[PDB]
Amino acid sequence: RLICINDYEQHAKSVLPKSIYDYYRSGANDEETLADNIAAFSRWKLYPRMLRNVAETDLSTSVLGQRVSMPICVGATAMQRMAHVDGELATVRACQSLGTGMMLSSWATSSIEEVAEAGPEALRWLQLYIYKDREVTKKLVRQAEKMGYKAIFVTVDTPYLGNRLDDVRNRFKLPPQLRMKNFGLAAYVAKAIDPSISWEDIKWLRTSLPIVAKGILRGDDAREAVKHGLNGILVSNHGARQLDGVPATIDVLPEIVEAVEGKVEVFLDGGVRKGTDVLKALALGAKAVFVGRPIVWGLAFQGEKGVQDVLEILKEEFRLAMALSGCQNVKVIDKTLVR
Ligand SMILES: Cc1cc2nc3c(=O)[nH]c(=O)nc-3n(C[C@H](O)[C@H](O)[C@H](O)COP(=O)(O)O)c2cc1C
Repeated sequence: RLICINDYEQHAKSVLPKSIYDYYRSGANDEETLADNIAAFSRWKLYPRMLRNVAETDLSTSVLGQRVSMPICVGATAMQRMAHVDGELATVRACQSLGTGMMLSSWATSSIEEVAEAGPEALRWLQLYIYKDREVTKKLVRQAEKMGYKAIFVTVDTPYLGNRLDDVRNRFKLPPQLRMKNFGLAAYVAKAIDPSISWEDIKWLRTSLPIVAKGILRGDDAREAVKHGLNGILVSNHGARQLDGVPATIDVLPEIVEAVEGKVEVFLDGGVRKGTDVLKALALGAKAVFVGRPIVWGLAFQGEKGVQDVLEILKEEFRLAMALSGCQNVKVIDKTLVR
């Protein structure tokens, strides 16, 4: 049945309620960046090397000094219990099985402690939104710290929610038996999230956990994050759900890698569906990629097992792409592989 990520999305459309599928699928406004996140990867062509000996392809790498089994990690996607009853518990168990990391949404349908309990041995990080209530915000960080999360991904591209048209048409809401368990979405954001935050707030947040700035699209902003003692950059346009008409993340990734001059790790999300997508981002300088929507589609198919399958498909696609490209490990993936 389901042999590639696209298949999982098709299945999901077939089993999910419309307002839920649309919430997860949608981009902002006319969805130009949504389409481009995908299309851009196709414009970067691969130049494989032959005869390199690829008999035992090692996908292992590290993320902020924590080993992972592959440079493909789960990105924050809110409210996963809308997709499968088990939601984030399923996701973290799948990550534990695979040996990769999970970035937990601040707006998760399961709490920080809950997810830690379901995936003790999993590498886990907290995506943080800066709430107008800074005591709320601080408590989220302190609970992450206590419950063994290894980094904070602070989202910096959402002072307001992007305008996702289908959510407006559908009057998007949580299903009744569900809540954001650590405590319509546009209005939520307007009420709860602080549109005033600045670089001064980044200074405030600089916990001893590593901090990654999530949502950077400009080299000058990347340099500023370095200057503020952050420990990484997640090149992200928020799944094309915030400002429409920004470039594809794979197209802005070279500027940002350049700008940071190797001082922090650079990650990418947005449009990763295939193992060659992973290869291209590593070639251009990313240490690892995050996948958002594919994980929700995995949940929609079969909860933990579905997410494990989506990650295993990506792992195998990436292995094959590495092998056919002449790469026996992630350290040998270089910029001559792409043009
Ligand atoms: C349904 C959905 C929910 C998301 N929820 C969050 C969130 O709660 N916090 C956050 O920082 N980013 C969130 N994102 C953005 C993702 O972390 C990520 O940047 C995006 O999904 C990556 O693109 P992809 O879906 O093409 O893989 C969400 C994205 C989607 C599609």
